[PDB]
Amino acid sequence: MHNYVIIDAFASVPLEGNPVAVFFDADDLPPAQMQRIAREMNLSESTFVLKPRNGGDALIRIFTPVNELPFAGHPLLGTAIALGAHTDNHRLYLETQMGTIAFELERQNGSVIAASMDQPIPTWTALGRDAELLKALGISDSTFPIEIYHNGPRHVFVGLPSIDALSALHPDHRALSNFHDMAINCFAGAGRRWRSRMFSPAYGVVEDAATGSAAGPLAIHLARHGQIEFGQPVEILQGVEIGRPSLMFAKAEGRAEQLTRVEVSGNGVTFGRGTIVL
Amino acid sequence: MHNYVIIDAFASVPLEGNPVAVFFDADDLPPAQMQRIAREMNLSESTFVLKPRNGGDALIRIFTPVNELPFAGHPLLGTAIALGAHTDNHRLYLETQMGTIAFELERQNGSVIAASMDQPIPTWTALGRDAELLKALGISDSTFPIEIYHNGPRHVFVGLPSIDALSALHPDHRALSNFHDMAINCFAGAGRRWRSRMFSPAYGVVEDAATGSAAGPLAIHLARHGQIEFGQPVEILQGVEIGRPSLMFAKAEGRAEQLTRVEVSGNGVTFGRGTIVL
Repeated sequence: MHNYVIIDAFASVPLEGNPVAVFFDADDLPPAQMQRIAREMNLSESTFVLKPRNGGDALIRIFTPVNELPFAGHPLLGTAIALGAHTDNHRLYLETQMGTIAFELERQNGSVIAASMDQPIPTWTALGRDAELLKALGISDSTFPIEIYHNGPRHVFVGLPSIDALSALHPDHRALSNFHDMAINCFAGAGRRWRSRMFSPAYGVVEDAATGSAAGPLAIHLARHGQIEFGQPVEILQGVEIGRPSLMFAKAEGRAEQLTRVEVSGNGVTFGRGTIVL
Repeated sequence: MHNYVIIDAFASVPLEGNPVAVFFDADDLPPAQMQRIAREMNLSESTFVLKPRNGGDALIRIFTPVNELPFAGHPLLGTAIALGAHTDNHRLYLETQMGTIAFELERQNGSVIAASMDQPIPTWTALGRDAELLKALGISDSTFPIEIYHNGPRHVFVGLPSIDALSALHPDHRALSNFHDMAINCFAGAGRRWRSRMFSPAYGVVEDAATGSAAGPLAIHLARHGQIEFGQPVEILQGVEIGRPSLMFAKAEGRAEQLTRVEVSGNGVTFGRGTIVL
């Protein structure tokens, strides 16, 4: 009854990046059933491709094993790459709970290998729990201001003075569980090239492979704090320490006070394909 | 490159019971790759069907997303039901790290709908942390002695005076995380019919749908404590509260001091089928 594909998002090699299951022709599935299927698959998200209701190409609903999400970066990227297999269009308009997200698809010989999305514009403020967070992470201080960004999920950024220092982190995950409804993103790098690790008890992941919705906020954080310019693309490599390398590209256009576009792009690859019995 | 099926073990209806992914013809996969695939699928277990090395029908390796397991009940039951689709034999001998487990397959029109296994004979002793465990569970006392059983995994049993009391449990999962390398199985019932809930921070599950390896130990616990006889089959219904009903049948033959057979059986159903790219 339903076809699905498993896409590793932010990777070009299977078993790298972050998997999402994408279910096609889902209009006959009530959302209670979509939630049960997402629970059954147990991937960080499963998405469901529905007929559009506002002039887009398709309406996408995104579910973790436990709840529906209004926005998620890696699941949406994977969905666009999956759906790109059944269309010839250059651009793909995906309706979500939060509006229609424009995707540019990149192909080779009819195969979609990558896509770029324009993300919701985040907001941000100081976290204001620095000593607590630093203690939990096991370090004394951040490099750049510890700020928390909101674009659906919330992501806090803590900067490390080198990639080695980033890899040496061994956080107190019990201590981190006191930070509700957010993910902790630790980063290090220079110039165009940055490394990240994400930890989130609130979002049910000890350490995440590819935090798509943190990539845009990171490019903003770096530009605001003078490490790159607004409009300069950055490469963010995540998940190396846990053996799930994920490459996210991001760019924040405009200025802090008036952001014009937050672009995030990356590769996607098919890990598997199947059908389910309902 | 590899075919797989998703079997809901201890269920006859898709989305009930406990899913396992079973990968066929896995001899060309090194165990490091099997572990990576199990991580990718993220189901409580994935299993891999290999050529036998000691006169069995097949050698099965069982992986959680994080490690290999020497024995697991629901994954093995699901594997036997999956593999039963590619043989006509009445009995199926599955080699595992811990020896060859004999499965009787039950068919209708060539479809395997159920199977029975003879489990490893458990051992047991008092847990000796009663007040700590009871506090964590949020109740004052158990009905029957709080004993911990070992058959690979470890399972502790805490008895409740009614099914309603079992459903009313709201455990302190942080407090439960102090119980390492075990699962906490709470039960209630009468006669042939029992209800269970399982919680296990050590094994990475907040509440489990079908704890196959606890079913045999529960039948022993009940017979030792005079609620059923040795040799009497019990029906154990798990996972009702979390909307994943799982029906496990168990029987412990012999006597406490000399157990002859610990039989656990149940239904299995295919939820999905697919192929992966490596």
